[PDB]
Amino acid sequence: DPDTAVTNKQSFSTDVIYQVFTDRFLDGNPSNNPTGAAYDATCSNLKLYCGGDWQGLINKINDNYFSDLGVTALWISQPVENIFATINYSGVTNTAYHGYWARDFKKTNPYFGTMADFQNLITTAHAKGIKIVIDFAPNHTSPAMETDTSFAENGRLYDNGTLVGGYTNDTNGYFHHNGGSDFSSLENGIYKNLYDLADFNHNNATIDKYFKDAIKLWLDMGVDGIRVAAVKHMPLGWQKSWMSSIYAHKPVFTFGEWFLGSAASDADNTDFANKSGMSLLDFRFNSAVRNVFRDNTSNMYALDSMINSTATDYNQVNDQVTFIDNHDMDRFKTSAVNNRRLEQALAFTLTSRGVPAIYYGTEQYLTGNGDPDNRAKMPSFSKSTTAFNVISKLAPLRKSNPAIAYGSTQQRWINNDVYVYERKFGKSVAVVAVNRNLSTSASITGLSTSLPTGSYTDVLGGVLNGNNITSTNGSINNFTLAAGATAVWQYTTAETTPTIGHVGPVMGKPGNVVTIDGRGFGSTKGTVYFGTTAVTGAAITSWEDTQIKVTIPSVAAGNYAVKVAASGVNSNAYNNFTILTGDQVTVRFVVNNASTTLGQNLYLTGNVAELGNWSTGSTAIGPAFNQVIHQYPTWYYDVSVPAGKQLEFKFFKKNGSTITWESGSNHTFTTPASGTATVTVNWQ
Ligand SMILES: [Ca+2]
Ligand SMILES: [Ca+2]
Repeated sequence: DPDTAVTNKQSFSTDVIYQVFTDRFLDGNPSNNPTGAAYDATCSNLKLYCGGDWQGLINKINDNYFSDLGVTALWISQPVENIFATINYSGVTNTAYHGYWARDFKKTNPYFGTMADFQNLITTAHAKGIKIVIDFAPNHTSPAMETDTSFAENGRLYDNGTLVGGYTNDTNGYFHHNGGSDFSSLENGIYKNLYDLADFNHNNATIDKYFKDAIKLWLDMGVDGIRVAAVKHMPLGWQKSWMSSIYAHKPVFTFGEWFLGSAASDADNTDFANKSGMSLLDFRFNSAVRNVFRDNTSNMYALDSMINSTATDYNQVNDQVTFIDNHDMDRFKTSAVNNRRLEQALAFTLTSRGVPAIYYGTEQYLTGNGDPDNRAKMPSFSKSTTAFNVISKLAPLRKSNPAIAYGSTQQRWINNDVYVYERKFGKSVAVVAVNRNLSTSASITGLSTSLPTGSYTDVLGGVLNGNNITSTNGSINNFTLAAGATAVWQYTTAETTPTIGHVGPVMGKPGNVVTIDGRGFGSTKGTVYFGTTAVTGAAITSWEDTQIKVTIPSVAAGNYAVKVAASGVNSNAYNNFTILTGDQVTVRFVVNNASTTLGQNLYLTGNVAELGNWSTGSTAIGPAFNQVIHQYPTWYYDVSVPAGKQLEFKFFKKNGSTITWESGSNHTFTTPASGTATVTVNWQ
């Protein structure tokens, strides 16, 4: 199938995700609405259920609302059965409308519909090329007071009808009982209750196994992408393991939510995105967008920097999901913020790198500062807004022009209020000029692009005051960029040499199937490369110009670079493909008597890639924790590592470049062939 097809569950770079709070869109079925004080017909009260369900989405899918808007994927709230109880938080009754307070991940939220309904939604969506992405928060259950069982549903977790256990009298240790996260450390956040949310203990095998089984179900059903919530509050090791489990079943595009409140880098966030096997929601791109266009707190340079700084940190910057607003913040539009700016931030998002998402209601210029005001009911389904217009023109570009989909970004012109940047992938190009100034226009002179000689038209038709240019070998001729103007000029052509635009997913073990997207691969099956290893014949499950489905060859676990060769002509390399050793399990390492100096730390490293193949580098595990689950001088760390394999490992303290290893013999362990396990040792 072409890389653009809805069939491509491994890549959403060519897509436009429409993020929707199911309950707040369209109540297609009233029969499934909550009874009593959990329900609000007018939806005037947002802490309540308004009625929204899957039929309603089915509906807007059939009358082409989404197809006229050009969004190629729907991101809906978590489908799993939530707590039925109502919770008043000091005078105010709250409901699980958001879908965050789960109790059973193997049943569907009846207020959203049935299993048939869901399967009925998955069908209608693919029928029209709309992918379905869902939320899945494996971090916790519902709010739970341990002293008090009469509060909510005491976080009780079921398993397709059968109850596993609640927060109180949790003899087996499913949840964590460390109190709440005061948010001072990464550890404090991971291992402790988020607010009052019942924290799971993924080290517990039944919980480990449960989630593997649960996601497997939803994937088996048709989901194309999964959005993991609260990833900053669950161990990386456990998630990376959860991931390898998913990629072994039906590899789908997964991303997570690690909150950042600025365009500024955060190692932890970078690291995560890079070592977890999943991507993130580009909160730095979002901030950049907003200071510039919404808040007027930064200028175009700040935007250009964020563009570059992010490309350096993230390994696959194209997988980071972008946005202008979302359920975690004030609606972009406000009385002080004007439309052209909203439309400008859209145009920017829609044409920039990564996977873009649009919070439902944006096209309608919905406003609503804070929670749940940023979760207001869907106000209209008109296709007349200027916002609506801009999306329909700019979104299909992601499917038609691969410079948008997989291309690099480089600035041709810039100044405080003006920005002209260029996307390019192979021979294809796209140029976007932006002028945020609402009162003055700009005389752009000397602009150079890589647009072949021609007379170039504004893809937007001047809706956003775009003009027409003329290129003379890159050389664009002196032109005015009107006030609040924005124009998009592109250039597509056929690719002749193979050129990789994507590899999906980018981590797995030998035996898995990965998707290579690009252009020019040709039709006659060629050969793939994982480093120096040539994959050929029946290993290449599929082959065609824009996509190749290949099998991860049985090579040595490590970081590799994928190269493809269509007619002897090798393409470029998609660096950083992580090849595992095989199936993963999660092992909690505990070392005692590890006394560090001020500013010193402990890392893990062993004889397998998962542990860094004896390195003290970035590839080593750590720094280890020492506060919640175990305290200093006892350190601990959960790590994803090959199952049923004899491991050798040794701890080491680093404090400068100066490393200090454990003495004596390497510690050994034979990992479980499945699930999770603990392994305690003493600092030698
Ligand atoms: Ca309903
Ligand atoms: Ca947690």
